Amino acid sequence: MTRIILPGKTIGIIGGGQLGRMMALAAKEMGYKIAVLDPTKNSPCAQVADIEIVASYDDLKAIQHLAEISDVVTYEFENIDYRCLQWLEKHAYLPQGSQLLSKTQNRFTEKNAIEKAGLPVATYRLVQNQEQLTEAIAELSYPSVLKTTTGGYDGKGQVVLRSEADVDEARKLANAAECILEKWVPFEKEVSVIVIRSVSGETKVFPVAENIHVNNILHESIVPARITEELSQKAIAYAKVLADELELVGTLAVEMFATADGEIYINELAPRPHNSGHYTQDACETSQFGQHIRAICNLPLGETNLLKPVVMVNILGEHIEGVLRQVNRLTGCYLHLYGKEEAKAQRKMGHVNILNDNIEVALEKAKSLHIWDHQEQLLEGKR
Amino acid sequence: MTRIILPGKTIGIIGGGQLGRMMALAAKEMGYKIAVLDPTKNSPCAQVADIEIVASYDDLKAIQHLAEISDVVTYEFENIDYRCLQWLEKHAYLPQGSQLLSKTQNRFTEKNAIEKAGLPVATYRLVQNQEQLTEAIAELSYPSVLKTTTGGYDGKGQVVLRSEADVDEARKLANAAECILEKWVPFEKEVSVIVIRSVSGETKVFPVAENIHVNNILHESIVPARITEELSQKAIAYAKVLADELELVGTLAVEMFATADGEIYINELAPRPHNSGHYTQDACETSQFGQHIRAICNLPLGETNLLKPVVMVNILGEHIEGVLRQVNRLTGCYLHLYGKEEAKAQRKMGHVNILNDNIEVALEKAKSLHIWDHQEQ
Ligand SMILES: Nc1ncnc2c1ncn2[C@@H]1O[C@H](COP(=O)(O)OP(=O)(O)O)[C@@H](O)[C@H]1O
Ligand SMILES: Nc1ncnc2c1ncn2[C@@H]1O[C@H](COP(=O)(O)OP(=O)(O)O)[C@@H](O)[C@H]1O
Ligand SMILES: Nc1cncn1[C@@H]1O[C@H](COP(=O)(O)O)[C@@H](O)[C@H]1O
Ligand SMILES: Nc1cncn1[C@@H]1O[C@H](COP(=O)(O)O)[C@@H](O)[C@H]1O
Ligand SMILES: [Mg+2]
Ligand SMILES: [Mg+2]
Repeated sequence: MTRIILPGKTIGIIGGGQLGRMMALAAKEMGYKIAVLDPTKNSPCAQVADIEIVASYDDLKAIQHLAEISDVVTYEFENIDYRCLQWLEKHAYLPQGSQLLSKTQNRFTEKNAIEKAGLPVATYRLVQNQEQLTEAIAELSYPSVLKTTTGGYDGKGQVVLRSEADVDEARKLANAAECILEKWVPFEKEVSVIVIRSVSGETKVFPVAENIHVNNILHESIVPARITEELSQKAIAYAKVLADELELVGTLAVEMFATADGEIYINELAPRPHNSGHYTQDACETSQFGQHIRAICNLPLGETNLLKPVVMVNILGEHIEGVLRQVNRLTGCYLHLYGKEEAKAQRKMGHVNILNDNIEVALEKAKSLHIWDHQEQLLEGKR
Repeated sequence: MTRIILPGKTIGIIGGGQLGRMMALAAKEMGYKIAVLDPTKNSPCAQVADIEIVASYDDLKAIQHLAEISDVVTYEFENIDYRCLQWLEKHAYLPQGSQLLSKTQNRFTEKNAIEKAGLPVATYRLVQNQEQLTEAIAELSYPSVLKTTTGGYDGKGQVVLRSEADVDEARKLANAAECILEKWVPFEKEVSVIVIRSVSGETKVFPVAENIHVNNILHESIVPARITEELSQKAIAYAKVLADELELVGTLAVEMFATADGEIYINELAPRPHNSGHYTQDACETSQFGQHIRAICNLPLGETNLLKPVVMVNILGEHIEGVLRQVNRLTGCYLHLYGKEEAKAQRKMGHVNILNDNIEVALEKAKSLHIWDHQEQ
């Protein structure tokens, strides 16, 4: 309510990946102490934490131990089960609560909640068996997209249905998992907005980012998004309605499709700092992580003004040697590396924020470094 | 020379105070590891370091152990025995070198480096005994200031001589330590410029800050400095010349006196990030701390554009209670606290950067919080 977590207190983080690490580094500038729970020793967050607890996420004893030594608890890992979430809510201080998190773990549930909040989404149907798939294909026609409702840390369970010739692969997906069938949205841009809401109801919204995915992994975020002033205003208003309606405490990332015609469809929500918000570390007055900490500790929120245009580029395992090799060429670039021990080809290892007065020059900078030639080549065929 | 210390390597820091802490936080965002040597456990910097070495600064064994685990070494306070820095220069990797520190560690030898580069200083005389003090006073007249050549602590530091009646206070200081007597500079404003130069010779300068001291402790830094454009250009030019002539690697803070006739006297040099540079964490494209790491590791330097006007306000021991009690009123304020355990009245505990499109609105916010009532005379 009016409850404040003062500097000097301990912030407990569930999950020790890069999101937890950047939260921690933000909290440390303000003099907070950090405890982290992660299943692997020497996690990115653990490298900046005062206290490390190595345990499984579903281990209630370990969760209780984190809670016991923390003045406030937050998470970067979303898939926390109901028994741990309830324990934390009632026996520790978890200002984000569990309601929003319970709405966002299932695609169908999420879409229902978005519509209940008064916002538009692609027309969708629940698919729990072959018969519901057949009906959904009838009602939505082609083209359409069948996705799993839960899990998939990459986007593994997705089948795009362009013709009757696609039905058989969709049936295979519907066999392995509860699914959702969505109308295919013709759109020009994928954009996202990070919205922040504090314990006391104060809200701030970041600018709209334009997001470029390659292999279903975020490649670039571009701010300002290359859209009309009217599309931006709409994306921002939608994000605000969601934060109000969902009674957000903490950070909410809202991912959207923007059509040439100026309509927005909400694609998905993440109740946490998000990859499409990393630009904020170097280009805005407050980062999504500093905002996250203020929101849960109930400090006044910072400003979210864009101070300079930016292009964020992800560094995957496949890019790390190229980055190190090209280090002398990183003028106008702000490098972030997460300290991950084991590199893997599509593992997120870091990101680089390219700040420039002109967005097209920053984009040209990423191309001229030649680190992401693979991504740039995959970006054709285009449309 | 073209040598590069890559992200992933370990940076060793001598000293575990707030400057080292903020270096470390900057370094970790790029994926560096951090070793720190400090005599007291759980120092501000150790709370963020991967490796902590608790030992004295003169403990050569521990210094050896610092070098061993580090791919590059830097320091975060000046009162290191320049002899320890000479061991690291020859047997480890200390791109900043020992010579720049030795020159700026002594107010007298510092004057000489400034004069060599051709810039104005207050006319000065070395004072080693009462006879020399008498001759210096006769030569330089009133008003004048007596300063110890070395040391940045203790209950002495300096004596301002307005008239003959201040002399007895000066005689006491003159007996305690080696001093210089300097002509009093009539200045409109104190300003500072932080200049950065990498191992490869790339040079960046930050915007000129106007600094306001109370009890000879920095209270506020104001950026942009409320000075004319020509004065700003001169400050910047003077800092570049200094970095050039001193063969600077790393960070250099240059403190200056801006006079009514538009002249600049160099007051003091610091071969490290400086309190008057903390504004850069929130108002510049790159902080003095990110620039420092980039300089010594030989990465390209970041840009130093002022992205928004700012007033940095110091948080001393006397203020910490007020800050924590007033946290709910810090809209538009960016708070930095260093993790120091013991508040002492005039100990630097943290700082707050107040960002606002209007410098006077930032300044007014500082007053309206009422935390610094002591300072606002
Ligand atoms: N209804 C739809 N219409 C058009 N394109 C879609 C639709 N659903 C998904 N996509 C495309 O597929 C990509 C992945 O879908 P998404 O729902 O974001 O799953 P994930 O969270 O696994 O990435 C999106 O970035 C978008 O390009
Ligand atoms: N020659 C001088 N003329 C006028 N004021 C001075 C002079 N020297 C120092 N001061 C004032 O006293 C303050 C402290 O002096 P300084 O030499 O910076 O000592 P310290 O390095 O211990 O702070 C300065 O910030 C300035 O305001
Ligand atoms: N991307 C994402 C979605 N939800 C969490 N993450 C971040 O990705 C890390 C997982 O990365 P890895 O699989 O490389 O350990 C998590 O800990 C968290 O920071
Ligand atoms: N202010 C200053 C001038 N030179 C170094 N410092 C910083 O102040 C710390 C010492 O402060 P304290 O004496 O409060 O511990 C040092 O380690 C360094 O970071
Ligand atoms: Mg997606
Ligand atoms: Mg000084």
